[PDB]
Amino acid sequence: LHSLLGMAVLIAIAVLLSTDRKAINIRTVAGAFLIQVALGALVLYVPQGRDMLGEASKTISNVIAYGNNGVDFLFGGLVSEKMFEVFGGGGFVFALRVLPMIVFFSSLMAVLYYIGVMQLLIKVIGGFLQKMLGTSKAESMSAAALIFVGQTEAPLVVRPYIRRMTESELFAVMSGGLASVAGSVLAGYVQMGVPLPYLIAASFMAAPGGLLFAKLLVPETERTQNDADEKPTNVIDAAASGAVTGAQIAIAVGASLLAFVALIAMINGIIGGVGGWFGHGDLTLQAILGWLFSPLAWVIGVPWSEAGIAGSLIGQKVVINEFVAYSEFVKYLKPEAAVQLSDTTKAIISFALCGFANLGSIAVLVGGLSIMAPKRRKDVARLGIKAVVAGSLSNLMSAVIAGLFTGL
Amino acid sequence: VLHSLLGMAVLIAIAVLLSTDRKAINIRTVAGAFLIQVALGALVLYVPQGRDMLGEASKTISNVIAYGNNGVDFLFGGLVSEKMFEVFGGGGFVFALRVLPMIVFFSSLMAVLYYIGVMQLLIKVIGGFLQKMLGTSKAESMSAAALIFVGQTEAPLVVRPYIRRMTESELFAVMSGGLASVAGSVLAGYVQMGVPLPYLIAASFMAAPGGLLFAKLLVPETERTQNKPTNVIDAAASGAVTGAQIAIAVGASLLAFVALIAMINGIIGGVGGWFGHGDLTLQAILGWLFSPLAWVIGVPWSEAGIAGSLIGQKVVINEFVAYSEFVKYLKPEAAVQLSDTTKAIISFALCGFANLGSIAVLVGGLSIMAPKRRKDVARLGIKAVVAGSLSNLMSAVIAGLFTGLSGASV
Amino acid sequence: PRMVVLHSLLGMAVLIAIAVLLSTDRKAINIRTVAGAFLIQVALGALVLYVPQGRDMLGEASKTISNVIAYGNNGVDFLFGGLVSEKMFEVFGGGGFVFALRVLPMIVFFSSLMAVLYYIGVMQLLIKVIGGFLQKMLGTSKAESMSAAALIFVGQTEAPLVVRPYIRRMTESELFAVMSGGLASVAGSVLAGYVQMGVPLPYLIAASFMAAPGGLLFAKLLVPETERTQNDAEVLAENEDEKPTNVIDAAASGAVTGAQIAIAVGASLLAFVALIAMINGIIGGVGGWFGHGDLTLQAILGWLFSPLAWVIGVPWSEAGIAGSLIGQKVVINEFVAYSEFVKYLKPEAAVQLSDTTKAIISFALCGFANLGSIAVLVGGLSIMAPKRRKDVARLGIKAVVAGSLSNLMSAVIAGLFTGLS
Repeated sequence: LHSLLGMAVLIAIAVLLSTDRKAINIRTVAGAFLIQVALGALVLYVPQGRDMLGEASKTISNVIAYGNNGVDFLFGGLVSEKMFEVFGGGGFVFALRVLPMIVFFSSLMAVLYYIGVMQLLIKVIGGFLQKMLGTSKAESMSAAALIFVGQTEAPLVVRPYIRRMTESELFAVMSGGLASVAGSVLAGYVQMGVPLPYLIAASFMAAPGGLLFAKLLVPETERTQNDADEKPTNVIDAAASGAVTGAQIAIAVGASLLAFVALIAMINGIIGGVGGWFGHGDLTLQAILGWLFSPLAWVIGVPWSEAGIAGSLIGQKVVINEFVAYSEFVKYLKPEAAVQLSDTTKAIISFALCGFANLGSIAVLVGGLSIMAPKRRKDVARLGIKAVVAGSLSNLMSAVIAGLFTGL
Repeated sequence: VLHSLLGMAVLIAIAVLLSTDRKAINIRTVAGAFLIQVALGALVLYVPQGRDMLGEASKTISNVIAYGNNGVDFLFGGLVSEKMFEVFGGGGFVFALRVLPMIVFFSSLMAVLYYIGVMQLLIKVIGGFLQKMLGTSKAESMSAAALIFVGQTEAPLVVRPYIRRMTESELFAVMSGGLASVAGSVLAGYVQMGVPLPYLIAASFMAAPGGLLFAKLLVPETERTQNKPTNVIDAAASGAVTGAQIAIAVGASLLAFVALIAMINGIIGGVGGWFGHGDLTLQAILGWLFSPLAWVIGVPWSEAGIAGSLIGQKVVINEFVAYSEFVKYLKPEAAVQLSDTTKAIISFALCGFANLGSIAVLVGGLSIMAPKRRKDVARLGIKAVVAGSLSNLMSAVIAGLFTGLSGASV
Repeated sequence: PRMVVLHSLLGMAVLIAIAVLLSTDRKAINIRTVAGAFLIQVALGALVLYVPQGRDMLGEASKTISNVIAYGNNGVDFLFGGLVSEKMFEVFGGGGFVFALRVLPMIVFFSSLMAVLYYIGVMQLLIKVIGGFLQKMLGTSKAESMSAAALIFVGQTEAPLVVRPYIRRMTESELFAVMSGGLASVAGSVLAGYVQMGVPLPYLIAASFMAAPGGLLFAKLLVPETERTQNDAEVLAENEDEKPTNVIDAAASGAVTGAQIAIAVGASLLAFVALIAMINGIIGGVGGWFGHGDLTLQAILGWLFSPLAWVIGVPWSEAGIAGSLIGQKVVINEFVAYSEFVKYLKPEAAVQLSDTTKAIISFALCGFANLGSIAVLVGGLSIMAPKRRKDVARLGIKAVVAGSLSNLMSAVIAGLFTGLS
């Protein structure tokens, strides 16, 4: 049971990373953690919660299905099975397979707000969170939305509060957003791994976890209030509007992804460029990162042997989109691999890589969020990397909780 | 057939019913419009020389479009080639790659033409004819004359000086014809979708006097009226780009709408599943709803069941979703076979921008042009949609009349 | 080899002459500067295209850039999966090469990259150095120099931003020098695009490095300096903050920017090509009467610019073709030209082009000079200096001509040093 120990190590890291340890609201953070693990057992181990989890996952499976239908229309056969039949795994085309679902969830989002549904669920859940852990209404709203909808799409509803909110609340939105898995990305993994309820629970663990680590860094200052044109006439107006918005957002995202991935490749090339000089060549950044996160890899309860690979994967997770990490991941889960699953390590890696710690997500959030409040730009971007580490640790804590329920 | 005259009478009547002042109308005008519309109707769809001319037009335009697909073939490469069909079958047709680029191309082309001054001339002419026969103001005349060809963002270039000073009626006219017509872009799109071209052409020319018709029926004029690119290459570019962002917006819009409709039909499937309807679909509902109106226009009941659904999808969602479900029936492999006059009536009744979203579009864009009247715009609101819809409808009835009267085709 | 070099120098003399003919004031052309530029251009030509160390630097450059491009392609591979794989080649054949998917993304990438390298401060440095050299030898203004230097790497994508404080108040000759330098320049972004299209990389590199001083050359030949330059103590720069927050934000901003650029370019091409097919249709049809219905725009232009093509050293046999291509460059743009150029490169071609010609054309096509780029200048500069907008629009055509001539001279040089190797 290195799990609790691991948790301690994590929180220790937070403190080390924390700006102010004296301002920490324990009534907030401890409660958050508590809630996270509580929900964890709730959906997973004890109280037959896997049932409502199942109905949920089913429902959402149908959602993703619908989006997939629309896409099947717009892009025709390029998303069909024949692509696999010819190209194989490469037949899976992320651009077509995933990014449009941003448009879908954006539209759906707008629709619900026109209906008043998201209003309700956000009001309720955010109400609860704010009640127990005492964080401000806004950040609660955001973290609430993050469960259902995606990080990309989330900031659309915090806009009246953005110019208003403090450094702290802002950083909370940033972090929670990063750690969140919903909407686009959810469907994304479903297209590949498809472990629906795992990702579900990952979301429900992510949001308050984000809240947790966000308050372990920039806990509190002052307070905030609500501040009130072009508004949707009918449901269709909404649908189309949110669709377009989501579209150009998606384009942005794509460009970003291409960029960063390519850049990291460039960095490999750099590393090799120095190494072959230095006589010691053929060195991969992947291995470097492996060594780097290795202790951390072990701490969470991953056996050493497996911890090497795991650490590599996590390095990739931070500096590259989670999907690449996933690629080499299943490259390990495929047979003929010296590494084993251990029937724990697999699970604990899985949850860990669910979120977005990728720098690309910084760029996205910080960018758009800057567009909504250009005066806060410098502030936002200052906190990007911190936020990465935070959300990272959120997914990681979720993974530790998984490690807990691995045994029996 | 008398049934047609029934349709006409009914529609016109409905227009009258909604009028602000029924006694304020100018008979010379509205009857002028009606008479002109049906005149064109016969002219293109009845007389042999007419259908010949129309056919030649269709060929020419199709050659244009062909050039478009040539450029397309360049950009996306073999992804549009034949090999795709061999591989994916009917799924080898990729809506995005096949269609939207034509929005691009035509946007560019139209920019070019508007620059060179061709459209200037044509708009001048047709506008002239209209104000001559209908006694419409030069502003609204040129407007309706223009809305045939151009559209989307480039459409209100000619009306922009008048708008702020433009009357309540003429405004609603621009609104109306704005909705009734279609841009050349989305038109070509439709062609690529497999939609019959000639009928599209005819409808496009029918819109303007139809638009003016119902505009004047609903809101007559009680008050008196009045009265940048460098070189060609650049113009072509700007047109292409503008068209591109338009295309993107369209694609996203369609994806959204489709997926949503699927989701909703999921829900309704659930609800009606209580009574034992798993076949319950919003489609079927809408069809059941407009079925009477679907019949009035001259569609046989058996086929009116579907016609209602399609027209419905036009109204509540859009034209693209509609045509997308319509073209399934035109394919040879299609189970259900349809009457020719049905194909006609539908194809015409579906040509127009009249829908719910177009409201928002008008409001926003025109507000950007003349925000002072934005209140007036929203105030009018759906009345415009009604007008355009009815224009498309009357046109469709005419179509059914003559196509049913002689031969037509597929 | 006698007639080779003779004809080359002849061409040089021709271009320069035509320049002087169109000059505003024939008098007061500072020779030190113009001949300096000329000699620098031909110098670099001698460097990369002839002497071994030159080709060492150039070869190494090409390799490096190629690797960068490979990284970008790794990114592309990420997004579009199998659609970029070899399967598309084997299944779809030549049609398996998808322009949109295999080119524009590179524009995205290099946009990001150049943004980063600009952020870290590398570009500012290189610019400052090279422009230092240029202002030193040529005696031109600091502004002009910095501009022409910056445009070797970042083209119309990002504003030069080095001249932002200088633009408003700079003179006609400086303005026109920036304009010209712009049109002759090639963005780093659009470069890789050219590359993937099958265009030879080294020639591109060389073309750009040659381009900057060439732009300066014909700028000064057309519009000599009749007035005082600016002193850096005379200026308020402003322009605080704006786009980049940090290296991340940099890579992103560059990414998105490059994206919408790429889209714009895509639609641009779609339209242009289709329109060309259309016009060729018309010309064919009408031409059916006089007996040639195979007549095209390509053919006409080739039948037009042929003499010039000969002048720069292209043989008469290949003249019509070369002139065709360059024609398309002038009246439309570069992407179109290269698009039909590469068809002569593949070994399966129905036509064999001499190495010398291949080089010549390869260079003569490198630049943004066209009739379509004017507006870009106009607007882009108008934002920075609205009062000068009229002055800009006055100079557009002339600038087109300048950059054109720059590219031409560079091509000539190439043609000389190829026969010498």
